[PDB]
Amino acid sequence: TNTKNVIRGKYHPEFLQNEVLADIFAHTAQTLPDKTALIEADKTLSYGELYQQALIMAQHLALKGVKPGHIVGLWLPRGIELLKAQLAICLSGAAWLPFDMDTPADRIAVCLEDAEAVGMITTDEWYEHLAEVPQTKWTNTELQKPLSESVSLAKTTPDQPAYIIYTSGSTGKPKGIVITQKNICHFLRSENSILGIQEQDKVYQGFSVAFDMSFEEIWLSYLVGATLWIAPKSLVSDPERLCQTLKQEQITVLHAVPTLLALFPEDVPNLRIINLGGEMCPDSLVDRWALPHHQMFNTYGPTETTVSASLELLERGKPVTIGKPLPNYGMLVINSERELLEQGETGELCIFGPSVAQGYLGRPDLTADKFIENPWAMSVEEELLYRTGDLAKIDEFGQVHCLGRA
Ligand SMILES: NCCC[C@H](N)C(=O)O
Repeated sequence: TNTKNVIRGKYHPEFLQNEVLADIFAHTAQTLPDKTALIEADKTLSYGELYQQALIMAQHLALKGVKPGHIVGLWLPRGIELLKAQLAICLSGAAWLPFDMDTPADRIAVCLEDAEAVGMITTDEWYEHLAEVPQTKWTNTELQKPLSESVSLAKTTPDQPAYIIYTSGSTGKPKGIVITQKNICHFLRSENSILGIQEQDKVYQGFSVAFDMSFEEIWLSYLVGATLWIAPKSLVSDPERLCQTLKQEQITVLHAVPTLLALFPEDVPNLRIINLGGEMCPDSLVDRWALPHHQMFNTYGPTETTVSASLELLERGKPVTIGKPLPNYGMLVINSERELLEQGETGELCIFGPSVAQGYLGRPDLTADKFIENPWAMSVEEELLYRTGDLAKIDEFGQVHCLGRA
């Protein structure tokens, strides 16, 4: 028996479906074809047209030899073409390796080499900056040429990678984090069952594809058919102008970090959902923003367990914590020798559930050191603990408390 020292999210086995990312998008495109998916300044793209164009690109990728399981790099400016190329890689059954706008070419080369990628997509302009990159470089423009014959795309499977994250800005040994199709489809359903992004929402898209939170901006939206407002690079660094733009554009969903939100001059009343990740929200910020017409959330979780692992509804005057695990996620605490600690003792925080990553690409050493068997799995989806390296304790209310690094 005995709970108290193992904390589980809500039980929702229906969030585990026999699906891949392409399935989620194709469903949305087929049921809402004329609905606007992407808007970039003045340009609008519907889900139907987005799906058709991404499909042309995926067929070109298949002609050039990319198959489910392959890894394709992605390096384009913020905007519609970037998301289209992401989706193109996805529809081909491959997984994409996203690169931030400011990734130096030599880092790109190092990461493509480490991932054993089959190539990457970039723009015409940026192709030149890639002389040092040995790997095959395809341009979006080239991949959107009219097709001669229909190129039948083979489907990937849940066990295959959906995307590989090389931590953006790392200068040390490349560490590729392999997120599977299963991981990310589960996450999308699990977190949205609480966030509740809906088709009629218009969601700000201000994150670089190299960051976890871009998924909450992008794929949560794809999940229900919401509209994305893609931020230009110029706006990303102007908080007062952003605060104004969100008003004028009637944005209903903001995913952001707390330091950005604190720099907003005034309230943005029309904001239905505010999802703060990356840092624990300060209390002054909650006091200012946890207003009645705002659903304000604080999400926590390492990249190694797909985007987020816990979430909390934050409330004026209630101390900010990391909240409860997302549905089907679980957290427990261990000691130096990988032993389950009693409730209240301080140890390393570990995460389990269907969204634990596959591991670190090509590094069985580190992977086995950080992804350990879960002696206490009450189910096959719980057999793998990820060791965050954070110290934590479970308090007398069944709540997890971070206490820094180990
Ligand atoms: N939903 C955001 C959680 C924190 C994020 N995975 C990060 O690594 O910053």
